[PDB]
Amino acid sequence: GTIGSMAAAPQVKTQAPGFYRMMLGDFEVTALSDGTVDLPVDKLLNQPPAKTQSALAKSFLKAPLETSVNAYLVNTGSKLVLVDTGAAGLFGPTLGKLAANLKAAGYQPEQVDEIYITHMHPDHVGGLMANEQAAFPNAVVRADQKDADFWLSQANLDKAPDDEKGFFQGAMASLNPYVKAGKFKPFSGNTDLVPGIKALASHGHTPGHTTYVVESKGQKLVLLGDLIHVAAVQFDDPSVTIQFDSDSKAAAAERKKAFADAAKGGYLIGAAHLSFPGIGHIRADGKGYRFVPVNYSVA
Amino acid sequence: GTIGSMAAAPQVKTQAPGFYRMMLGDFEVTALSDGTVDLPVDKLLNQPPAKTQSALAKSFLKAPLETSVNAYLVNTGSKLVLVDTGAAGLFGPTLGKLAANLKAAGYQPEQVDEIYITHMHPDHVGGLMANEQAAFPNAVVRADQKDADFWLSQANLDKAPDDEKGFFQGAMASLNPYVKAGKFKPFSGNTDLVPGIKALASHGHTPGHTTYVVESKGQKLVLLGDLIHVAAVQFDDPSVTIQFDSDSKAAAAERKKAFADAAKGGYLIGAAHLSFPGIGHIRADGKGYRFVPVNYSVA
Ligand SMILES: [Mg+2]
Ligand SMILES: [Zn+2]
Ligand SMILES: [Zn+2]
Ligand SMILES: [Zn+2]
Ligand SMILES: [Zn+2]
Repeated sequence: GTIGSMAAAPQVKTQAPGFYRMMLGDFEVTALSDGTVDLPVDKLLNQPPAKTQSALAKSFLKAPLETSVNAYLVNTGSKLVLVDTGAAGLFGPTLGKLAANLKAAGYQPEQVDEIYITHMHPDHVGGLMANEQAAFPNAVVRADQKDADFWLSQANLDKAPDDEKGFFQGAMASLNPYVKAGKFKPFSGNTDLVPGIKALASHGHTPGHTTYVVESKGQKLVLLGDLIHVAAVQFDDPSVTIQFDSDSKAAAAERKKAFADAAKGGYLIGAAHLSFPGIGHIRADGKGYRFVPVNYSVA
Repeated sequence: GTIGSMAAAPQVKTQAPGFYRMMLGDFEVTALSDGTVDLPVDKLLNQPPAKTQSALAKSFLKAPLETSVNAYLVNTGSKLVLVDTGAAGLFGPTLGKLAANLKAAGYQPEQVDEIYITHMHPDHVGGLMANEQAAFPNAVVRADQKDADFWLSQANLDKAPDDEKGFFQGAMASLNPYVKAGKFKPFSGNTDLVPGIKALASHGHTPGHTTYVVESKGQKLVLLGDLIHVAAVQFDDPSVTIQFDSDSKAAAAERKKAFADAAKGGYLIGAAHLSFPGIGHIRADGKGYRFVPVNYSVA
């Protein structure tokens, strides 16, 4: 210890760098942490708090629930693509770790060729911008036209209630460097993006919410964005929606489709708000689903 | 491409540092990865390969199975203690990562006060020695007297079949610096070690296999060593044993007792061969058990 064996070295406390490497056929996937943030999931989920409390207890959890914010880097061998970008400073002092974690993972933001945005919530697009400038100076940003039409519209910002105006302001501030520079390239619905990566519409959580399907050599990873927020509730009961959903009915429907398809297909998913790295399989489990986190692997 | 187009970015491939920080009351726990190693679990498990193949498929796995090798650092404030040490180079080129991961975690070997060994298999004690020297030059090493007297006895080496002689050679070489320097301190069965950490006999896997029970401010973590090897088989069916067990009957009995106790108590377990970081809760699930990995947390 510091003093004989009577006093240990001080506790270091800090977490390991938030990146996780996973091969997927010929492709290299790097899950990137933006950090975590506590969520009042009792208030946010669209069911009685008592039910949320019972469900959290089953999983040895309590509200407020420390919730991951993840993004996913894909190096296809010919392109470097990033799926989502975290919050930068749009959502409190515990997020915005992605820039540091990308560097820790061995890449620089100049190397990113394209960025695919699941949806234009602040915890997905915030990381696009630092000091009025593009954080990724060479990237083309792609998102669904229905999200661009909704979140980048001054009319919508103007009629939004005061506590929602921030989400539009954040989207505009985040996507503007790219739009001005001719590096925002929308798509409409299901779209081939770069070989091995496709946009799959999963509209509901937002109007243009998009899933990204990544596949190489028979190995498939479906990046689901915000089709789930609270694993301890919404695997067992996928019908439970959340206040953050623009269209709760559509959001539930999309989640159920995605879970059913993953169960049937036996492929990996990655989800922005599953515990970091947020990657795993899904199996059916009666009326709900069971998440099977990916086995730890090292090259 | 256009003039001076750069080649596409090569894949980095290297994994993030294998450490995971977790607070346990006043104590800081650092799970340390020694790497992974593939195991032919279809052959090693004491049931027909078909049943193992079926179980693995259910969890989207297949043999050979990439198996984590974990150790656990605990900073109690008055002591820095390390539970197991990985393999160094005793079990191939994919292990022995503990030393680098300890450094990444913010500690040096010379800071470690005591080392508690669950059992003297190579993948638990190899990390004690480098260059015929103590890798941890201030530490007292502790293990069950029954394990010391089994593995560190020349008669048992010389009776062992050729393919098992390595385990005794490795144990002897790993412990020798400490034994020579008077820094190996055995215990016999259930023992208080330092405030907040106790040895709990869990004999079977080896003659002196020991569980370490860590507790602070009502928060308990039970470090189970090798009570489990193949989560995808042995949680659903704790009766299935493995060729690595010295006494398979006792091993199965100890595994069942520990799972039942953890389910009842609702406390955390950490296990050497559960996917890194190997920390979670256990709940009863019909005739077997379900592991609930800890939620990703960042200070
Ligand atoms: Mg289930
Ligand atoms: Zn969202
Ligand atoms: Zn989100
Ligand atoms: Zn063992
Ligand atoms: Zn072992």
